[PDB]
This record gives sequence, structure tokens and C-alpha cells, in this order.
Amino acid sequence: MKILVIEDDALLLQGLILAMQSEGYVCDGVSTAHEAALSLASNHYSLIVLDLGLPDEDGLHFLSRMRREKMTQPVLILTARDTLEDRISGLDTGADDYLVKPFALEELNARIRALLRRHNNQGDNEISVGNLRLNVTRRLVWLGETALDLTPKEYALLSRLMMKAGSPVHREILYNDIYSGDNEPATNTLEVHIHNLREKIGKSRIRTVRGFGYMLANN
Amino acid sequence: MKILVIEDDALLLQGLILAMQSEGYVCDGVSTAHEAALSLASNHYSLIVLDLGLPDEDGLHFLSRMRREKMTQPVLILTARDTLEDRISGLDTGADDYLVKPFALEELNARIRALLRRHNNQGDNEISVGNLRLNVTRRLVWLGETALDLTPKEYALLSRLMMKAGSPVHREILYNDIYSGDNEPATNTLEVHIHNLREKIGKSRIRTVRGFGYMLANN
DNA sequence: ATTTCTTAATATTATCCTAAGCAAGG
DNA sequence: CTTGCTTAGGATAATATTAAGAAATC
Ligand code: BEF
Ligand code: BEF
Ligand SMILES: [Mg+2]
Ligand SMILES: [Mg+2]
Repeated sequence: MKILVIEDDALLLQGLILAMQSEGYVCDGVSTAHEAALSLASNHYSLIVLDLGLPDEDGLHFLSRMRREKMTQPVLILTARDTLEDRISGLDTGADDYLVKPFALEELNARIRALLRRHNNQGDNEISVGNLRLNVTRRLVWLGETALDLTPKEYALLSRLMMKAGSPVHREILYNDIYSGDNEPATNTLEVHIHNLREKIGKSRIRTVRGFGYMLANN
Repeated sequence: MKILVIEDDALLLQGLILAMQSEGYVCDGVSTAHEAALSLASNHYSLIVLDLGLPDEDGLHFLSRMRREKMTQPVLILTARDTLEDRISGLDTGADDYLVKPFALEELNARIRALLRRHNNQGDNEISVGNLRLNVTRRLVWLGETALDLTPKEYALLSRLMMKAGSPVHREILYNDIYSGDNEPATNTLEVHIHNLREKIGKSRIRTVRGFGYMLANN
């Protein structure tokens, strides 16, 4: 990923850039709030490091702005201010960790590591075949791109046939996918709800499997 | 927004629990790894807090199993084991922060407030859906120009609804979000309380999704 | 001494099922 | 001639809506 580092001390700033590289992050770094602003506006950064002791504009105000400016990225603070209130206020200004100087480098490498692992998979499990985009995580389906009203039975069938889409699903799989245990119905609802899915205005992407079951369209 | 607090020092444990409540979270404190684990199975937690010094099993061991079983929950260790080898080893295991004992409950409130600012929504408050301004730190919701008089459960429910806004939030979520452990109510609590949020002007901004929980709408 | 929560007992649907006839697969 | 399709008022289980008397909370 791409880290940006921010340090008023030059010897330090280089030491960091180089360290962040030893670990293998593509890394830029700067000694000015202004330049930090220009580089943020320039590139994409997965993580920021900071100092509150910036010479041009105070770091806290820069963070205040950065998120006020609706740039939301993880921001680690690495600072000389170990005052309790400083930890507090920083952490409350949108700062996702606070590391006091003097510090050990392997710690900073770990805190950054953890911050990034959390940042890393925010990914939503998704399945889209055709117009349909099924969101396993959001429980949102889209005949692309529009809302799909789905009763729980409808959604269960759609996602079972979406997950297996294109290779015919056997009838018993779909039946059980709907009513658990004592809930088992006597007649003709598999067909009723398959009918309803087909009636979504999405033009029958279900092909009927003659022997047993039903299948979904592919391309 | 219901925390689990895991500790084996009694006095401290009750204190933490009562403190977490004191901020407006809801909490289940436990004394050990098995209790913790079973408590993971049953309920749904916004954040957990961990101790390594448990008599049961070592907090880390549990964190390895937890996070290896793909429990994506944000952990925050807090322990009496301060060595740098300890914190790096803890973080890599791993936890989304670590804080050493002793400490000010205020640093803990700050790091947690932050950690959740990260997890649930991205970056910073305020989450704003439609005209509603929801500020995580200030505990206040605003409808357009004005504010709302929101009961605690009202604020928490609307909070979890705006966090996930645009997506239907399952019932069990809002439930576990409101009620801590022993305080689980037996009747109608959801629908009534939601009926009150709804009756607070802005209806209908909450779509009931049958078979599921309730969704918020931004368009 | 207000304010906020929980309990029922209520009233209102949304979603599933009831078959029973009509389409075809084969 | 067996297997899937379509048709709805009508049963079911889910949420809505109350109003009052518990708890909290001041
Ligand atoms: F002066 Be900075 F906080 F390192
Ligand atoms: F005793 Be525990 F590790 F704080
Ligand atoms: Mg400085
Ligand atoms: Mg301990």
C-alpha cells in the first residue's frame, strides 16, 4: 500500500520513509502541512503518519481539516506530546492510534500493520450474474440498477441459485433451502415462489430443470 | 454498540463494566475465556476488550482462535503485561490496539471511541443521512435545522440504523445492540421503540423488512 | 416527579399456502 | 400422463399500534 509520512525533523522523516520501505510499503514523506496537503490531493494513501509539532500549521488542525475536508483514511499520530489530554484529544480528532515519541520502530511497524489489516478487507461478499447484483453482506439485490423487493423465501432461493448459478440446482436443495424442519409444506409453493421470482420483471432468467429443480441464466 | 469486557480481576471488572455503561454503551463483563467464548456465540458485539492474564486460558490463545475462526470483531487488549515483546506479539496476533495497565479510564474511553469511529462508519462523525446529523461523540441527533429529544434506546437504535443506512439491519443486531446480558426483555420491545423513533418526525424513513430487521433510506 | 421502558392485548398486513385447472415436456 | 405454471381469496405468522402501570431518573 501507499503510506504518507509527516515530520518536521528531517533526520527523523528520512529514517521513517526508509523504514516504511524496509517493510515494503510504497512511501512518500514531507515536512510541511502545505506540502502534505498537496501530496494528499495528488496521490492515494492507505495510511498517514503524523506529528503535532509541524512548523507551518499545527498537526491537530491539519487533521481537524483533513477529515473536515472529508478525507477519511487511517491516521497514526507519532508525537512528542505525551500529555494525557494530547493522547485523548488526538484520538478524538479522528486519529486511529497515538504513539508517543520516544518510541521503538518495531512497535510502530506493528501498530501500522494492525491498522492496515483492519483497513484492508472491508470488502463485501458479492455475486452478480446478469443485471442482477446480489449482495450477500448488505442483503440488497439489484436488477441493474434498481431495487428488488424480496420476501425471505424469495431472497433465499435467489441467493442459493445465484451462488450455484448456471449449473442446475437439484430440487431437494432448494426445498430445504426454504423450510427448516417441522415447517415443511405439503403442496406447490416451490413452483409458486419460483413463479414469483420469474415475475420480478427480470424476464425469467430461471430455466426450468425438467427432471428435478431449477437453474439460473449465465450470459 | 454493546461491548464485551473480559477480565479476571474482580474489582476492576465490575468497575470497567460500570464505566462502559457510564459512557452509554451496553456491556457484558465476563471473568474468563470459556465465558467469553460462549458469550461470543450467543450475542453480537460492536467491540470486545481483552486481558491476557486470565486463569482459564491465555487471552492471546483465545484471540488466535477467535480471529482464526474468522471472527472479524475489533479487539482491544488491555493488559498488565507491558514488555515491548508483549505488545508487538499481541498486536500481530492480533488486536486492533493494545493499552497497558495501569491507565486512565479516559484513555480507554478515547481509544475505544476512536476504534469504533473506525469500524462501524468510516473516518469521522457526523454520519449524515438525508437531513439527519448524527454525532457519535456528542450523543446527539439532529433532524434538519433542529435537534431531537431522543431517549437512550432511541438514540442507540437510530445510531445503528444510520451506521448501516441504506442497508437493512437484522433484528438480532438492534436487539443485542440495546440489551445487555441479564437485561434481555421478553416482549414487543423492538417494534414499540422503533414505532417511537418513527413517530419522532421523519416518518417514514424506516422501512420494515419482514423476516429481517429494519432499514433506513437516504434517497 | 418527570421521563423513559416494558407489558399485553390490539389491530393491520406481507408473505405463504391452499388447489385446481391449464401447458407442455417427453 | 407426468411434471411444471399460473391463478388468488384466505390461513399464518410478523410487525403495528395502542394505553397503562413499572422502573428508572431527577
Ligand atoms: F515535535 Be514533534 F511532536 F516530534
Ligand atoms: F492480569 Be491481566 F494480564 F491484566
Ligand atoms: Mg515536530
Ligand atoms: Mg488478569
